Amino acid sequence: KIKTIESLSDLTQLKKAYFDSSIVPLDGMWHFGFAPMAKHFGFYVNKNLVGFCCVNDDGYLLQYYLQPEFQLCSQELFTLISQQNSSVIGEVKGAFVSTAELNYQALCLDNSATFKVNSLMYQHNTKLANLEMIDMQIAGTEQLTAFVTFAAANIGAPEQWLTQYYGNLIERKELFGYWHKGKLLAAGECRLFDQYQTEYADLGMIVAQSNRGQGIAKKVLTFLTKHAATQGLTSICSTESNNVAAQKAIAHAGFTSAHRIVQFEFK
Amino acid sequence: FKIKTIESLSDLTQLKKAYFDSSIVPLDGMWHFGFAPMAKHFGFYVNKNLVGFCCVNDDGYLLQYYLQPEFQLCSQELFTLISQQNSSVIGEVKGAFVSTAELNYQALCLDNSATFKVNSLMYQHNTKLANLEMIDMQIAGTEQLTAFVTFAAANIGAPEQWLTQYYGNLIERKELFGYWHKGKLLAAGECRLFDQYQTEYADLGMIVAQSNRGQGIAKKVLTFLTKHAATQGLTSICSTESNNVAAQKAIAHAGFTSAHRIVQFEFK
Ligand SMILES: [Cl-]
Ligand SMILES: [Cl-]
Ligand SMILES: [Cl-]
Repeated sequence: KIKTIESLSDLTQLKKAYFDSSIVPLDGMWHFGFAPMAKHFGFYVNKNLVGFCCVNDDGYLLQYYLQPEFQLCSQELFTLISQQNSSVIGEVKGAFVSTAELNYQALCLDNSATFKVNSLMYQHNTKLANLEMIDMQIAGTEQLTAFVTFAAANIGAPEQWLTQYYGNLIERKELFGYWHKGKLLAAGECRLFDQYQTEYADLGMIVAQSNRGQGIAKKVLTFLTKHAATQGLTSICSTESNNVAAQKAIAHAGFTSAHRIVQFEFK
Repeated sequence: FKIKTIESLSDLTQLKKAYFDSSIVPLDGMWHFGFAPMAKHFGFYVNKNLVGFCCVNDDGYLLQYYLQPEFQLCSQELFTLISQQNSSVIGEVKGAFVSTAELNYQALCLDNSATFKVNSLMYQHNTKLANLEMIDMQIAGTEQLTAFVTFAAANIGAPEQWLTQYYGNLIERKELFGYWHKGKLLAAGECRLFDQYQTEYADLGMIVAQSNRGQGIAKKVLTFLTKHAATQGLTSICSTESNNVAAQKAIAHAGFTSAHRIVQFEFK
């Protein structure tokens, strides 16, 4: 039986177990930004909560997890949900899952019609990295407006949102700037996980549109990678499948990618 | 006086600190630490030394103005030039927001404005309130962010993406609280610290579920939030809009008084 989950505090043990089973650390924006906003549902076997999933506003699953002993029942359940058969979850179009979420992926594969790759998940290898070095500085409170103006002009995110997002990163000391003669040439993020994945750092960059192709992005990832290493964290990052320039920089910053976020549609 | 645009707010560290030191009471957190740092900033230069500044928001309204204290006469000349739209660099300014606690900036607005209206009331807490039943609020944890976001989105219409960041950050700062019943939020309370200038105060906010108005809840929330501030050694302040009669009533019942106002002035 399936119920809407009132309080996400009921899922504590099962979430930890879900993340533990991942082959690699999962993408922070997907699983710590979007997933928590999504509607959750608990799977209850005889009044004990033994699983959950969550479905976004567009009608896409983002997570699914049943306690490891319910194989044949797991298959039937997933097929039910994926085939619109739950009065209580309703119309589910599809799923987003990575190649690091084996069980969830497996069931997606069995019950989906088509797919596309959403993004690449990378991890850092020390051996894969004499590149020229830059210095970046920790963003201070007073620099907030300059970072917001920068990000807005270069990725088009909304200012009000960026003000809060970067406000928070500045408090966490996770935002960095590459400055040249008074202007920002890049913003870098070295983001820590508050839970489950506390031994990793998730990296992001924006390079000024006026200075693409100068190899800035790769120097930024190198810097952020070292800043992560000095805190004892291993670096990961991700990017969209059609973002060729990001993929280039990342690979030249010594990252490799054996993982993908895929978007499946149900039959 | 040369007016110059200012990119790095670092250039204004000292001038800003004097601006705030000069205030009669602590100023509103959302106005002065949320909005003002997002606004466009200009500096006032005597002979290539930076001796004052102002900031103009997106709508064309001044939010802050300050000249080193010894420029009384030039200050008036300056403000008038800027208010009658003759500043090449600053451009067309429509008006100003200013409180009754910023005496110098207010004076100049008074001198140069055509019309006005009140925007909000600023209150502070006199330890002459209330043996009265006190509610228990629970500090928000990460797990409850979405419930808070949904609660605020439904009750005040702010956007969810924005709320997710604003509330995520409050949760990390331990400034957000919830008043719960049967798994649902009856109200949300904020007890916010200031990182600089006003570190002896806590700035409070609340949202009462629209399904539970007129049941005394906001008063009780404010009372909790004041006590939580007091355990941190902080004095409580808050503000609300001039049309928010329910808020004003709860605030004044929670033992707060108001000698101050934020006013919106329109320029002649
Ligand atoms: Cl630094
Ligand atoms: Cl109570
Ligand atoms: Cl209760």
